[PDB]
Amino acid sequence: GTAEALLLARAIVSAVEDAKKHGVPEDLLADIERAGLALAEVGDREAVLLLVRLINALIVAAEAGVPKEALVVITHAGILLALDRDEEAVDALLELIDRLARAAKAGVPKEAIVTVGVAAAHLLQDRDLPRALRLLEVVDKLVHMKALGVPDEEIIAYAKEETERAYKGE
Amino acid sequence: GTAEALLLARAIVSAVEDAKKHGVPEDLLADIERAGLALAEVGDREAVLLLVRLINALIVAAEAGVPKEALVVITHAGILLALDRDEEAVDALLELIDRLARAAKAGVPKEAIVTVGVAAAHLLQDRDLPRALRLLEVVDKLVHMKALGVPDEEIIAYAKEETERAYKGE
Amino acid sequence: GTAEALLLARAIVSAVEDAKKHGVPEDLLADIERAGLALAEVGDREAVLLLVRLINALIVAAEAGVPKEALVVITHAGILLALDRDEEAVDALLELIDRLARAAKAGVPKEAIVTVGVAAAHLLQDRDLPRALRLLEVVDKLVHMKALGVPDEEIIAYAKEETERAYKGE
Amino acid sequence: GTAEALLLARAIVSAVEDAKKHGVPEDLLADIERAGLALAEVGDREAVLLLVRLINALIVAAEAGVPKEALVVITHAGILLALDRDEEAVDALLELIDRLARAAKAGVPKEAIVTVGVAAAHLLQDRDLPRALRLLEVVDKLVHMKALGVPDEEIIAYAKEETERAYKGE
Amino acid sequence: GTAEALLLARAIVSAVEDAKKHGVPEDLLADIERAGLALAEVGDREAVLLLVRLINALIVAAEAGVPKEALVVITHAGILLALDRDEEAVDALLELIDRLARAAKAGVPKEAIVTVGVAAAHLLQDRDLPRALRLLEVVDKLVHMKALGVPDEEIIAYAKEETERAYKGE
Amino acid sequence: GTAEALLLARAIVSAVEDAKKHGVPEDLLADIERAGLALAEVGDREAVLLLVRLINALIVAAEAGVPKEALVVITHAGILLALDRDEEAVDALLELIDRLARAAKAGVPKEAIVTVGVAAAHLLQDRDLPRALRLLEVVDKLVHMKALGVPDEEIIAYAKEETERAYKGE
Amino acid sequence: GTAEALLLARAIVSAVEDAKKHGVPEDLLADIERAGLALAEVGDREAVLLLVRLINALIVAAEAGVPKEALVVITHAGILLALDRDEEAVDALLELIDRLARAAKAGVPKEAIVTVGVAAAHLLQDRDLPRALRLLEVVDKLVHMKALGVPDEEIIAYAKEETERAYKGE
Amino acid sequence: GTAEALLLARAIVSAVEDAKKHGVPEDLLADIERAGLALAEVGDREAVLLLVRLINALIVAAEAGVPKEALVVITHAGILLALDRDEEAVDALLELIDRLARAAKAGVPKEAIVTVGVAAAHLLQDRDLPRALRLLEVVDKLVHMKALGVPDEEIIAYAKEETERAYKGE
Amino acid sequence: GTAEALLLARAIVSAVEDAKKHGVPEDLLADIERAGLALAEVGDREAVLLLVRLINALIVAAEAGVPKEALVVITHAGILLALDRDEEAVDALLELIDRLARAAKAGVPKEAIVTVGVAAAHLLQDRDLPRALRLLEVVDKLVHMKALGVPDEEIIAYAKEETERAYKGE
Amino acid sequence: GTAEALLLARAIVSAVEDAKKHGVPEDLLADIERAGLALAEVGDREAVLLLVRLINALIVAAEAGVPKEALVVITHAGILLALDRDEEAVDALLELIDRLARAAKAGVPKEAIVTVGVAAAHLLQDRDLPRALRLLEVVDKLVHMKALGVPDEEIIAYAKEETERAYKGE
Amino acid sequence: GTAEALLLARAIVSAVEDAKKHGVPEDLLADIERAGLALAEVGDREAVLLLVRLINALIVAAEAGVPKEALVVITHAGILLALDRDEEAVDALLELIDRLARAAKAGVPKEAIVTVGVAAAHLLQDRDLPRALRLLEVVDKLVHMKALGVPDEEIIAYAKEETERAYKGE
Ligand SMILES: [Zn+2]
Ligand SMILES: [Zn+2]
Ligand SMILES: [Zn+2]
Ligand SMILES: [Zn+2]
Ligand SMILES: [Zn+2]
Ligand SMILES: [Zn+2]
Ligand SMILES: [Zn+2]
Ligand SMILES: [Zn+2]
Ligand SMILES: [Zn+2]
Ligand SMILES: [Zn+2]
Ligand SMILES: [Zn+2]
Ligand SMILES: [Zn+2]
Ligand SMILES: [Zn+2]
Ligand SMILES: [Zn+2]
Ligand SMILES: [Zn+2]
Ligand SMILES: [Zn+2]
Ligand SMILES: [Zn+2]
Ligand SMILES: [Zn+2]
Repeated sequence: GTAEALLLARAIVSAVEDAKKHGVPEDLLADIERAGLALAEVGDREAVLLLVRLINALIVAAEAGVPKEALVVITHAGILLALDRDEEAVDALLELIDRLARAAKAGVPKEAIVTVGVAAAHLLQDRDLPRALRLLEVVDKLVHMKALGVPDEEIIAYAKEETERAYKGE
Repeated sequence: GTAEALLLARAIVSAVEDAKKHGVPEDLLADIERAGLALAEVGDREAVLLLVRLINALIVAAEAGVPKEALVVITHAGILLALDRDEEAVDALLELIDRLARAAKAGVPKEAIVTVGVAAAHLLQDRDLPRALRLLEVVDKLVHMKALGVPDEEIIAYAKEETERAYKGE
Repeated sequence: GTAEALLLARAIVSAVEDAKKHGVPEDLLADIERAGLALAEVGDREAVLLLVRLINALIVAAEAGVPKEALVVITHAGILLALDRDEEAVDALLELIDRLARAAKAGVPKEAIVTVGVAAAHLLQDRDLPRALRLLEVVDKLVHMKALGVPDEEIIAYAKEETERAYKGE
Repeated sequence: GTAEALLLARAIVSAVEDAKKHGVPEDLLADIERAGLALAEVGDREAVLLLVRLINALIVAAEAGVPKEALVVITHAGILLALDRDEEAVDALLELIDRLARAAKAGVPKEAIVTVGVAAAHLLQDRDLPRALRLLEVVDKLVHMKALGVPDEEIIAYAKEETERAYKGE
Repeated sequence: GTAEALLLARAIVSAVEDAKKHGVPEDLLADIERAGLALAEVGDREAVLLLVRLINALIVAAEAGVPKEALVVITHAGILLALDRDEEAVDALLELIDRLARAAKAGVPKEAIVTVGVAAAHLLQDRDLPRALRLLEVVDKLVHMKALGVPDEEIIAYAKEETERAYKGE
Repeated sequence: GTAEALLLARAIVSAVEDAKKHGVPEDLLADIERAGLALAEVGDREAVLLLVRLINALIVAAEAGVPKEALVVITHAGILLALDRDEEAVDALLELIDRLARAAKAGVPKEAIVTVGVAAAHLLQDRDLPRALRLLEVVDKLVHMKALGVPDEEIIAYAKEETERAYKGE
Repeated sequence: GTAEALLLARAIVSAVEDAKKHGVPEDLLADIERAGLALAEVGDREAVLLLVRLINALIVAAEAGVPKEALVVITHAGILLALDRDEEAVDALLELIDRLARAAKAGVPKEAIVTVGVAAAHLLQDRDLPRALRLLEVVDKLVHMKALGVPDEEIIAYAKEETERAYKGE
Repeated sequence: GTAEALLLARAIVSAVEDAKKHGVPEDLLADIERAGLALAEVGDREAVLLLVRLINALIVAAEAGVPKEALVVITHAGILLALDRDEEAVDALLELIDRLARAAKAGVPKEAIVTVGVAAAHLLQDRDLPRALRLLEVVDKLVHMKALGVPDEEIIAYAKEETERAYKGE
Repeated sequence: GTAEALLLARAIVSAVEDAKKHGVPEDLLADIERAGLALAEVGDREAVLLLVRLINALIVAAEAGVPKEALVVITHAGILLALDRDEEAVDALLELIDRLARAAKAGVPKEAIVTVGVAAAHLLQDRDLPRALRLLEVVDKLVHMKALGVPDEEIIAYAKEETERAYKGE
Repeated sequence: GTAEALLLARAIVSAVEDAKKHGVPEDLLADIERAGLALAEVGDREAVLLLVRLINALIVAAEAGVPKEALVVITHAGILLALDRDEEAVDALLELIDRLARAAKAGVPKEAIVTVGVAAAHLLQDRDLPRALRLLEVVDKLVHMKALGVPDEEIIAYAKEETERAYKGE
Repeated sequence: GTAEALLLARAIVSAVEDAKKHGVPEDLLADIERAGLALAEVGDREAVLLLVRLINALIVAAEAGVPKEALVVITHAGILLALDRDEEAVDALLELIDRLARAAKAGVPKEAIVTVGVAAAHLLQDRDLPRALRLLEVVDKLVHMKALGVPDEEIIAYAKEETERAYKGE
């Protein structure tokens, strides 16, 4: 069904153009668009619409102000998870993006956000769900600390310790 | 199988005669007929049926009232794409022809139709699908703008801007 | 595989002989047999079985009493569609044959049947599926008006109006 | 792949030899074997396994005692349906063979079995599924009438009437 | 190898004698036999096979009742096409002979058959395939018109109009 | 390469000697051997292989008990068809030989076999495939009728009627 | 994709070598290996993995001590069913192998196991599922009788009567 | 769809490079990469993603410190089960890897881990789920004994007896 | 291209020398070498590689211990089948050689191997594939009977009866 | 079919003229045109359309501003891969051209683009897909680093290190 | 077409010059170049491109450090297999080359590599795929044994035993 392939390609291109209008970085969009058109040529519906979900999540994150390194790691992990047709891991990634957007809007320092976001996106890309959930809890704790008035240095230190604990396996 | 070659040649000739009875311009039919007979000589079925599809799309476009320049560019691109046995590119071309036919029937100015149709047909001929899809979105936008009551000058200006945006690469 | 080509040729010949025993007109069978033997020479299976399906549908239509003009147009269209290996268009044509057979058995006037059947078969030959579907709706409506007791003159008038609307593009 | 063709040929030959050991008449087996070897030469798997299914159904029918006329008609229809790779029609044919075998075992008179079986096999050969299903219902009714104690003359009359009704189209 | 030349000569002579027994006119067979023996002296296998095909087609045409003027023109065109080893044009010629035989058996008036047959044979002789295919379509239309009950005079007039259209180039 | 010519000649001579040891009549083998050596002198591989296939089919037919007149007609037709390198017509002839061998083994009367076989072989020699396929169906029907217990006189009458229908063109 | 074919071939060869190390008879593995390599040459995944399933089942049966006659019949039936891509019939065969292995380990007499296993494997080869299921119930019943202390002679007699009942059709 | 094949190949290569960065032994990665590229050439999505799952599980096991012998056996079993597209067996394999990783991190002696892991991976490779589940229970029992303070010698002995019981079939 | 002829000649000579080093009898190699060089002179690729396949199969058979008489018959049949470029019959012959090698290695008596092998090679030589496949089944049955412990006299008797049945045509 | 050869030649010439109008360097077009005409002479469709794809990719790359050395290496590799009829390798090459075009548009230093592009094109020419995919990942990483604000010297150093690792084999 | 012959000759020469620059020994390149030019004279595309694949595999093996004796045997076998146009056997040979390259890079002793590689290449030359696949399993086992720390003497002994088993046929 080539008409369905054309419909999926048009969906991907329209989502990419809307995201570009919203202010999403163009390199991430180029990666997602290449993967999406490749998947639309073979009529893979679920993967293409998971990519569209990732694009909308990136729109949210880019509006919030999430740093670019975390966005690059998240985009790569999301492309691989959309290739999986893994809806659960994709939902976990979208929840991570939402938490990082809240953290960035709340004024959490950029270094802590980059640390925890990169670690959690890598853990999600490696199909390691419990550790990713622990890092999600760490992000929520950081947001609450920022709202409580804890200084930035202590927040960065706490993020570093919790991330190194997640990496070490303790 | 020379009988199969004769069958394909008769299919091409019947399609061209029907298109002539419908009012399709004769030079485009001459191009398609020469290419189709050459392909039928070697028993190339898929290319021949792609050419028959292009003939039927030309019937639709000529009935609508699409300008001749766009039809010439479309015919050349369609012959080249039927040579490649490119079903997806041919389907995109047929979708473009349908959109241009709707735009012509709706009263969109001839200058805008020529601009967007020629640009999109050239992009499809160069195997550039994302930019062609963006131009298809431009055609849809022109049709809706005409239905909304936007004056012809603004429609021409918008078509020129978007077409130059796609051509330049922005 | 010449044995497979012989098998397909025998399938075509058996179908044609059974159709002749059933009362299908011989000229339509001659066209189908020539096309089918040409396609069997090159071992084109799908096209040959599509032609066999057309033969069986013609058996049904001839038993019902569908007029010869519509049958000729349908046979030519079906041969051309079997050449394309277009299963969807062939199925739409067979559904059209069935609706025309029901209309003939129900006593719908011959003029209305010829008008709508010729128009729909031509549209199916030209790859115009939405308009063909609208004309199929017209056939069903005519059958219902005949069952309701509407006089023949009104049925002919309604068929003429709807067919002219389909041709004109309204 | 000539090894696959050899495997398919061996499957057909083994099935034919087993059916011959079971008591299936040899002319039907010769027809099926010729068709099967022709299809195995071109590596047509699905058709070959449909022919093997038909051979097993003929084993069942020959063990039950189905008359030879219905078996000849069924074998020809089944070969042609296996050529189409029509799994639905082949399943309807096998279901018909099963009903005829049950009718023969139940003592339904030979004339009724021949009448209904020949009519239903011809209808299945012509891709007329609803009428074939009505005739299958007729076979079931005949079996129940035989089990109820209705004399053979009334069973024959009922079978003749229902078969004439199906053929006439009423 | 002169043994192969003798084999080819015996093939030609056997075909000519069989055609004589079937009722093919003797002057046409004289032309074909002279051409065939000349081509057999130099061991031209393909040309001699094409000539034997032409002889068999003449058997069919003379059995049907095709007029003699068309037969003379067809024979000359067939000899000159066999000289070229033109399998496609020879196949087109044989298809024309078959269509004219169907027309002659169907009762189409002799004048229409002569007009269209002479025109199509001359066009095939001049290597004009598209116009010859248009004239083949005209022959098919004549046969269907005769089957529909159209009077002889109208058939003659329509054949004249279509043939003059083809000759004039319209 | 005359070494290849010697190889082909030795192939022909070995096939002829094996067929002679199998009981094939000698005049047919003389005809085939002369044609085969003439074709091997000029290094015609495909024609020689077709002749070897004809020899092997004659082995089968002579073992079954096919009458001699049919064998003579079949041998002449096969030599002429092998000269044309006609794989499809040669395959049809081998299928006819197989069906006649089955009929002869099944006890079909000699007159019926001679009638249908001579007619079908002549039709295959004249490149008339549809009527030849109809006569193959007739042979199959004769075998089934003999298996069903139909008397010899009725079988002869039916074969006469169907063959005269084939000759007459009905 | 010849790399996939090499992967499938290596899968078959590895399974065969493992089974040989486990003590499966070598002739059965020879049949399975020939079939598997033939199917891997054409990249038939499902058939190859069904053959691997059969190999593992044979490993289980050989470890249990199932007699060789039943194993040969089962291997031939399984090769033919893996050719079918018949997952349901293969599952029934594997469950039969499991029941026969349990019966062999439980001390059921060899004669009864051979009788019921050969009968059920033949019924599964003939695509007769209800009778095969009845024989599977017979195997389970025999295992329970052996565990209950019934003497071997009574077990053999009961198996003989139940198998004869299944074969006869009662 | 060669773009999808390129996407799958890039996914496999990215997973292999990440695993190499994590410390997985290179020979196992070479095996998995070769199999994955072979399966991506034919566009087998599910198998490729099962291989990626195996790679991530190997990352976990290598980080924990599972001995190399069990890892080699597990890699071979995982490649073969991914060729199966057997999601359930792959899930059982991954659960086995997780249990062995926990055992290694808990200080269970290397010999016991090697014994039970090799046995369970072989049983999974032979599609024997219940025995593999029993061996999984054995691994959990060993972890609990190590946490309870049982010395190494009795842990090794218990693993040996339980594995011997699983292999023997008791 | 005589360089290609030289390449083919060197391929034949290398294969023959390797076969001589493996222990294949020299006279069979002389026949194959003469045929191969003659076919290489005329640049016949497919026939030469078919002969190389035959040489390798002879290596396998001579290693196993197949009797010499069957080897002579097989070599002559293979040369004449390679002349025909018959890949299916050559594959059947190679499958027969493999089965005979298995029978010879398993200890099947020499008389049985000679009887069945000579009969099947002669049947393959005469283009009789169904009977050859039945004889292949006979060879497999002999191997299984030898593995089951049946005495040599019974194996010889069974082979004699089945081969006599194959010759007689039953 | 010389008409098909002319059609392919006109396709190549039209593509080359369009590429000149777009600004592609003339020497690369001269190489591609010579290769394409040589392939069109022998009627090699797939190779010619692969060359047309390479021309279009060159249009994209030349518009972006890709350095000429990488373009020369890519053109030579693409010509040899179109000779291969290797759709997968050609698609990998086109993906590499797209990534290099994105890198050139993003401002990545010319030295890094030349280094990585030349290495990856050479690896693709030598049929080393995994290392080419690693280098594609390197190109993506360079683009992201340029978008992040990393200085040009660091980008050049990183590209040199990664390319040296790929070439060395680490 | 001699232009295509020139294109193929240039492809062979370019591949040989690149391989020479990579460090492949010159005598193997001389053999491949002579064979490739001879095949290019006759326009044999598939064989020439199989030879180019063999050259690239030789590049990989020579870079790894595979001994020269194995390389000579592999080159001769590959030239012969490319003459056959045997894509499956060529792919098995290339995968063997890759496994030997991995073994050489991993430090496996030269004696083991030479033994197993020469045996497997000879088996692939003789079209013995199952035994070649067994030896490929042996190569993988050697690589894993080297990675596990087994001393060189035991690796050599195990390789010798497995190769002797394969040669003997056990
Ligand atoms: Zn938006
Ligand atoms: Zn029209
Ligand atoms: Zn819209
Ligand atoms: Zn009918
Ligand atoms: Zn309705
Ligand atoms: Zn049975
Ligand atoms: Zn005649
Ligand atoms: Zn007509
Ligand atoms: Zn013989
Ligand atoms: Zn029959
Ligand atoms: Zn095992
Ligand atoms: Zn990782
Ligand atoms: Zn050897
Ligand atoms: Zn067996
Ligand atoms: Zn352009
Ligand atoms: Zn990226
Ligand atoms: Zn290189
Ligand atoms: Zn391994």
